[PDB]
Amino acid sequence: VMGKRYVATPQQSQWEMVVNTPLECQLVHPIPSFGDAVFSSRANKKINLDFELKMRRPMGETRNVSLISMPPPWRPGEHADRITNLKFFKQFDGYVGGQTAWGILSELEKGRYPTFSYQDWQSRDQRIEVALSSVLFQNKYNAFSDCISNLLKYSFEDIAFTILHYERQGDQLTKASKKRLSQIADYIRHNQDIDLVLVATYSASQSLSERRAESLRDYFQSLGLPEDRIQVQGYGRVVISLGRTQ
Repeated sequence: VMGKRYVATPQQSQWEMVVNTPLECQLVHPIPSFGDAVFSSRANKKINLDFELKMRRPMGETRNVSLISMPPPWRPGEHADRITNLKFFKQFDGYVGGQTAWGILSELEKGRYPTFSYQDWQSRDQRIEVALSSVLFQNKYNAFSDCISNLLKYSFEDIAFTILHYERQGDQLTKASKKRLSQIADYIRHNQDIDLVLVATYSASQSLSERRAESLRDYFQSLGLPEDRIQVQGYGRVVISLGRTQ
Protein backbone atom coordinates (compact mmCIF):
# COMPACT_ATOMS: atom_id res chain seq x y z
CA VAL A 1 0.00 0.00 0.00
CA MET A 2 1.16 3.52 -0.81
CA GLY A 3 1.17 6.36 1.70
CA LYS A 4 2.75 9.22 -0.21
CA ARG A 5 3.15 9.63 -3.98
CA TYR A 6 4.69 12.81 -5.49
CA VAL A 7 3.49 13.03 -9.06
CA ALA A 8 2.33 15.73 -11.12
CA THR A 9 -1.11 16.41 -11.22
CA PRO A 10 -2.10 15.56 -14.72
CA GLN A 11 -2.59 18.88 -15.93
CA GLN A 12 0.26 20.56 -14.19
CA SER A 13 3.15 18.67 -15.52
CA GLN A 14 5.36 21.28 -17.13
CA TRP A 15 8.40 20.10 -19.12
CA GLU A 16 10.95 22.79 -19.98
CA MET A 17 14.24 22.95 -21.85
CA VAL A 18 16.25 25.05 -19.37
CA VAL A 19 19.32 24.77 -21.61
CA ASN A 20 19.66 24.61 -25.40
CA THR A 21 23.27 24.93 -26.51
CA PRO A 22 25.91 23.33 -28.76
CA LEU A 23 27.30 22.39 -25.34
CA GLU A 24 24.68 21.03 -23.01
CA CYS A 25 21.04 20.08 -23.33
CA GLN A 26 19.08 20.14 -20.07
CA LEU A 27 15.41 19.10 -19.88
CA VAL A 28 13.51 19.72 -16.64
CA HIS A 29 10.25 18.51 -15.07
CA PRO A 30 9.39 19.89 -11.66
CA ILE A 31 7.94 17.24 -9.39
CA PRO A 32 4.74 18.81 -7.92
CA SER A 33 5.94 18.79 -4.33
CA PHE A 34 9.15 16.78 -4.29
CA GLY A 35 11.54 18.69 -6.53
CA ASP A 36 12.76 18.45 -10.15
CA ALA A 37 13.65 15.62 -12.54
CA VAL A 38 16.58 16.96 -14.58
CA PHE A 39 17.96 15.42 -17.80
CA SER A 40 21.37 16.55 -19.11
CA SER A 41 23.61 15.85 -22.08
CA ARG A 42 26.81 17.72 -23.00
CA ALA A 43 29.12 18.25 -25.96
CA ASN A 44 31.47 15.27 -26.05
CA LYS A 45 32.90 12.58 -28.31
CA LYS A 46 30.57 9.88 -27.04
CA ILE A 47 26.82 10.29 -26.64
CA ASN A 48 25.77 10.82 -23.02
CA LEU A 49 22.78 11.45 -20.79
CA ASP A 50 22.54 11.47 -17.01
CA PHE A 51 19.37 11.82 -14.96
CA GLU A 52 19.24 13.57 -11.64
CA LEU A 53 16.43 13.51 -9.10
CA LYS A 54 16.98 16.99 -7.61
CA MET A 55 15.42 16.70 -4.16
CA ARG A 56 14.10 19.94 -2.70
CA ARG A 57 13.44 18.80 0.80
CA PRO A 58 15.82 16.02 1.82
CA MET A 59 15.76 12.45 3.15
CA GLY A 60 19.38 11.24 3.04
CA GLU A 61 20.02 7.51 2.82
CA THR A 62 17.69 5.74 0.46
CA ARG A 63 18.12 2.00 0.23
CA ASN A 64 16.35 -0.58 -1.90
CA VAL A 65 14.88 1.78 -4.46
CA SER A 66 13.01 0.42 -7.48
CA LEU A 67 12.14 1.91 -10.92
CA ILE A 68 8.90 1.23 -12.94
CA SER A 69 5.98 2.63 -15.27
CA MET A 70 1.98 3.34 -15.25
CA PRO A 71 -0.54 6.29 -16.29
CA PRO A 72 -2.37 7.30 -12.97
CA PRO A 73 -4.30 10.39 -13.99
CA TRP A 74 -7.01 7.80 -14.73
CA ARG A 75 -9.65 6.03 -12.54
CA PRO A 76 -10.21 2.62 -10.84
CA GLY A 77 -7.72 0.28 -12.37
CA GLU A 78 -4.79 -1.88 -11.31
CA HIS A 79 -1.07 -1.13 -11.14
CA ALA A 80 -0.34 -4.78 -11.91
CA ASP A 81 -1.81 -4.31 -15.39
CA ARG A 82 1.53 -3.76 -17.09
CA ILE A 83 4.14 -2.46 -14.64
CA THR A 84 7.50 -2.68 -16.44
CA ASN A 85 10.45 -3.00 -14.10
CA LEU A 86 13.33 -0.72 -15.02
CA LYS A 87 15.97 -1.27 -12.33
CA PHE A 88 16.76 -1.83 -8.67
CA PHE A 89 19.16 0.26 -6.57
CA LYS A 90 20.52 -1.23 -3.34
CA GLN A 91 21.54 2.38 -2.69
CA PHE A 92 20.00 5.34 -4.51
CA ASP A 93 21.28 8.86 -4.09
CA GLY A 94 19.11 10.64 -6.64
CA TYR A 95 21.36 9.97 -9.61
CA VAL A 96 21.22 7.82 -12.79
CA GLY A 97 23.31 7.72 -15.95
CA GLY A 98 23.68 5.54 -19.00
CA GLN A 99 21.14 3.09 -20.44
CA THR A 100 19.09 3.43 -17.28
CA ALA A 101 18.65 7.15 -17.88
CA TRP A 102 17.85 6.51 -21.55
CA GLY A 103 15.22 4.16 -20.21
CA ILE A 104 13.32 6.71 -18.14
CA LEU A 105 13.18 8.54 -21.46
CA SER A 106 12.18 5.60 -23.64
CA GLU A 107 9.35 5.04 -21.15
CA LEU A 108 7.99 8.57 -20.75
CA GLU A 109 7.50 8.86 -24.51
CA LYS A 110 5.63 5.52 -24.54
CA GLY A 111 3.19 7.40 -22.35
CA ARG A 112 4.24 5.55 -19.22
CA TYR A 113 5.07 7.19 -15.89
CA PRO A 114 8.54 6.28 -14.58
CA THR A 115 8.29 6.10 -10.78
CA PHE A 116 10.79 5.59 -7.94
CA SER A 117 9.65 3.29 -5.12
CA TYR A 118 10.95 4.15 -1.63
CA GLN A 119 10.52 2.58 1.78
CA ASP A 120 12.32 5.26 3.76
CA TRP A 121 10.31 6.78 6.58
CA GLN A 122 8.86 4.87 9.47
CA SER A 123 9.90 1.28 8.90
CA ARG A 124 7.16 -0.97 7.69
CA ASP A 125 4.67 1.10 5.86
CA GLN A 126 3.09 2.23 2.70
CA ARG A 127 5.32 2.82 -0.36
CA ILE A 128 6.40 6.47 -0.65
CA GLU A 129 6.69 7.00 -4.41
CA VAL A 130 7.97 9.74 -6.75
CA ALA A 131 6.82 9.63 -10.37
CA LEU A 132 7.24 11.72 -13.51
CA SER A 133 4.22 12.48 -15.68
CA SER A 134 4.53 12.03 -19.46
CA VAL A 135 2.07 14.78 -20.28
CA LEU A 136 3.82 17.27 -22.51
CA PHE A 137 7.05 15.40 -22.37
CA GLN A 138 6.79 14.56 -26.08
CA ASN A 139 6.73 18.14 -27.39
CA LYS A 140 9.84 19.02 -25.38
CA TYR A 141 11.53 15.66 -25.94
CA ASN A 142 11.57 16.47 -29.64
CA ALA A 143 13.30 19.69 -28.61
CA PHE A 144 15.61 17.72 -26.32
CA SER A 145 16.65 15.43 -29.14
CA ASP A 146 17.31 18.19 -31.63
CA CYS A 147 19.42 19.85 -29.03
CA ILE A 148 21.45 16.68 -28.63
CA SER A 149 21.97 16.25 -32.36
CA ASN A 150 23.52 19.71 -32.58
CA LEU A 151 25.73 18.97 -29.60
CA LEU A 152 29.43 19.59 -30.33
CA LYS A 153 31.13 16.23 -30.78
CA TYR A 154 34.00 17.10 -28.44
CA SER A 155 34.71 18.31 -24.89
CA PHE A 156 37.83 19.85 -23.35
CA GLU A 157 39.47 17.70 -26.04
CA ASP A 158 41.05 20.97 -27.07
CA ILE A 159 42.47 22.20 -23.78
CA ALA A 160 45.95 22.59 -25.26
CA PHE A 161 46.67 22.88 -29.00
CA THR A 162 49.96 23.55 -30.84
CA ILE A 163 49.36 25.40 -34.09
CA LEU A 164 51.70 24.35 -36.89
CA HIS A 165 52.26 27.17 -39.42
CA TYR A 166 53.62 26.14 -42.83
CA GLU A 167 56.79 26.64 -44.84
CA ARG A 168 58.19 27.27 -41.37
CA GLN A 169 58.58 30.83 -42.65
CA GLY A 170 56.09 31.27 -39.91
CA ASP A 171 53.13 33.50 -40.62
CA GLN A 172 50.91 31.17 -42.72
CA LEU A 173 48.63 28.81 -40.76
CA THR A 174 48.13 25.18 -41.89
CA LYS A 175 44.86 23.74 -43.27
CA ALA A 176 44.38 21.92 -39.99
CA SER A 177 45.66 24.64 -37.67
CA LYS A 178 42.83 26.66 -39.16
CA LYS A 179 40.36 23.81 -38.65
CA ARG A 180 41.52 23.57 -35.03
CA LEU A 181 40.87 27.25 -34.49
CA SER A 182 37.25 27.57 -35.60
CA GLN A 183 36.87 24.32 -33.69
CA ILE A 184 38.20 26.00 -30.57
CA ALA A 185 36.08 29.07 -31.34
CA ASP A 186 32.87 27.13 -31.84
CA TYR A 187 33.19 26.06 -28.23
CA ILE A 188 34.55 29.12 -26.48
CA ARG A 189 31.78 31.34 -27.76
CA HIS A 190 28.89 29.38 -26.18
CA ASN A 191 30.77 29.27 -22.88
CA GLN A 192 31.83 32.77 -21.82
CA ASP A 193 33.25 31.52 -18.50
CA ILE A 194 36.42 30.41 -20.15
CA ASP A 195 39.26 32.39 -21.77
CA LEU A 196 42.18 32.19 -24.22
CA VAL A 197 45.89 32.14 -23.43
CA LEU A 198 48.39 32.47 -26.29
CA VAL A 199 51.63 30.71 -25.42
CA ALA A 200 55.01 31.16 -26.99
CA THR A 201 57.49 29.05 -25.06
CA TYR A 202 60.83 30.59 -25.89
CA SER A 203 63.84 28.39 -33.63
CA ALA A 204 61.36 31.09 -34.64
CA SER A 205 61.70 34.83 -34.03
CA GLN A 206 60.35 37.65 -31.90
CA SER A 207 59.30 39.43 -35.10
CA LEU A 208 57.45 36.36 -36.31
CA SER A 209 55.88 35.53 -32.95
CA GLU A 210 54.40 39.01 -32.53
CA ARG A 211 52.83 39.27 -35.98
CA ARG A 212 52.05 35.58 -35.50
CA ALA A 213 50.17 36.32 -32.27
CA GLU A 214 48.30 39.28 -33.67
CA SER A 215 47.01 36.91 -36.32
CA LEU A 216 44.90 34.91 -33.88
CA ARG A 217 44.13 37.94 -31.81
CA ASP A 218 42.32 38.99 -35.00
CA TYR A 219 41.30 35.52 -36.10
CA PHE A 220 39.32 35.46 -32.88
CA GLN A 221 38.46 39.15 -32.69
CA SER A 222 36.78 38.39 -35.98
CA LEU A 223 34.85 35.34 -34.88
CA GLY A 224 33.07 36.68 -31.87
CA LEU A 225 34.74 37.38 -28.55
CA PRO A 226 36.91 40.43 -27.73
CA GLU A 227 40.16 41.84 -26.29
CA ASP A 228 40.00 40.26 -22.82
CA ARG A 229 39.55 36.52 -23.09
CA ILE A 230 42.87 36.75 -24.76
CA GLN A 231 45.93 36.73 -22.58
CA VAL A 232 49.38 36.29 -24.13
CA GLN A 233 51.66 34.82 -21.43
CA GLY A 234 55.38 35.07 -21.96
CA TYR A 235 57.71 32.46 -20.49
CA GLY A 236 60.14 29.72 -21.40
CA ARG A 237 55.67 27.23 -31.59
CA VAL A 238 52.84 29.66 -30.80
CA VAL A 239 50.92 27.16 -28.73
CA ILE A 240 47.33 27.81 -27.72
CA SER A 241 46.73 26.37 -24.27
CA LEU A 242 43.50 26.96 -22.54
CA GLY A 243 43.03 26.38 -18.93
CA ARG A 244 39.46 26.05 -17.67
CA THR A 245 39.24 29.71 -16.91
CA GLN A 246 38.47 30.10 -13.43
